[PDB]
Amino acid sequence: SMFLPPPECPVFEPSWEEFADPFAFIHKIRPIAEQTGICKVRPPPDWQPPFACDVDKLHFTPRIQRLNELEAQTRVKLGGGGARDYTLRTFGEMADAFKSDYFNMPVHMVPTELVEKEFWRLVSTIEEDVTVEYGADIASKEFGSGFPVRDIKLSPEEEEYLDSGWNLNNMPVMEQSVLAHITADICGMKLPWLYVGMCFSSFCWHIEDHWSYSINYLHWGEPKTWYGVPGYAAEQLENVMKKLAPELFVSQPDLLHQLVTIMNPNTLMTHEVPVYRTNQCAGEFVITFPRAYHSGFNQGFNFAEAVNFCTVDWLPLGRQCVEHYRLLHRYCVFSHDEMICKMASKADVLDVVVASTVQKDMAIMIEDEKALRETVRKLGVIDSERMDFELLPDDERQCVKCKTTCFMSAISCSCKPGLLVCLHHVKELCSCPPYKYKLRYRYTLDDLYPMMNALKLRAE
Ligand SMILES: O=C1Nc2ccc(F)cc2[C@H]1O
Ligand SMILES: [Cl-]
Ligand SMILES: [Mn+2]
Ligand SMILES: [Mn+2]
Ligand SMILES: [Zn+2]
Repeated sequence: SMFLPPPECPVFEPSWEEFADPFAFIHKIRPIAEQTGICKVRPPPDWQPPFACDVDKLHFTPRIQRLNELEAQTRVKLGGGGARDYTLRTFGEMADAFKSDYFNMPVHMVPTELVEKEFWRLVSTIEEDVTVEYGADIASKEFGSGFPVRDIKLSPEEEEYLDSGWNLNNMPVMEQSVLAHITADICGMKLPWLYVGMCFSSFCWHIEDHWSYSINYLHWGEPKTWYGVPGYAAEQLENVMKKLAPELFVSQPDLLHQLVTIMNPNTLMTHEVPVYRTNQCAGEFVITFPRAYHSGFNQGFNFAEAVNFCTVDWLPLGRQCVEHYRLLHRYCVFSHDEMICKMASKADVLDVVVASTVQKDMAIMIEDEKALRETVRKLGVIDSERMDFELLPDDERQCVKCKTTCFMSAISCSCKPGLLVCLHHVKELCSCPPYKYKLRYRYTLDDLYPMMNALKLRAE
């Protein structure tokens, strides 16, 4: 045997009743699905959103992909990056001819088992040099969501699906999520991405920014094959990866140079990393859990739509993730503390389970901040001044040393205008004596305790 398929991940078939509320359902399956990292969700037979579009008027700029195991690729950036151009129809014609010519078979007579074995053969063989193309970008005027959105008059059926929880345009900005409260520009993370696939086009092993959840819907076409690893095994996987492809682990100059790669799940299984698989067919959802590594490839021409989200469950993990970024010197997409304080400042209109969970995260934030400020005072930093960090562009408030986005506090020095360090890296700013430094802070401890009290009242 040259490829042993991993065991299958969990598959859920909710009733209409269960399927009514997405967040309730995800909370239900969570103890099972978080053991496997990914899971598949089949909607009720009824639930059939209308996909409709003109294949001649949708155009997009294709990305090109070489298919070599352990070779470095860079995560897709929101920028089009292209002079070349396909309509959905001309891409479909390219994609079907490619698959048909590769196997000398009609496109739907190629078994999924065989495409999977062939994918892993061709990525491991050096002389084979297959390149494929694919589409990836957030919605725009030239290529929009596959779900119904408001604007054009809509049919009664379209109106049914316009407000669904499972309409992925809605899911980021619903109530039991926490990304919706963020006022910062985080386009890449709260807007759905649109993916046009062809045979063998693939996505490298990765986890979502800030260890968020994600959910992917296959609108139409041939299936999408997935591999997933549970969150508790993320560091095992990373150690296996570091050993075999250490170049992917050199320091990131920014978030547009994140390096990722294809790697055979059998390799992971040999090093005792648990891995699960699934084929996602048209009309099905795949959900990924916090810090669950995933990868996959398309069986043929298809169209998927995916979005990030964060439940109240995720809040403690969000804080651990930012700490982990600090240890690695990795850039943040947003400030976690800034998001917590924003929610606290809206305590009266918050859902009450949300208020209760924000309260507990804020209590940890405040006790850590108390300890850090005492430490830098003992270093001889005496002068201080309030500062509205949320007004600075992100690139003007990153720690010089660990790149974290400052919000609660930072240290500055008149000696190096415009530069900041977080309170973990006070000794990294410059060589002036500590009495020349200034502590810049968003809130006094006395501002903070009443903010947390408002949450306590709302939670009762
Ligand atoms: O379903 C997919 N996920 C994903 C992720 C990143 C990519 F560049 C491309 C894809 C799609 O094929
Ligand atoms: Cl190859
Ligand atoms: Mn993903
Ligand atoms: Mn350090
Ligand atoms: Zn720092």
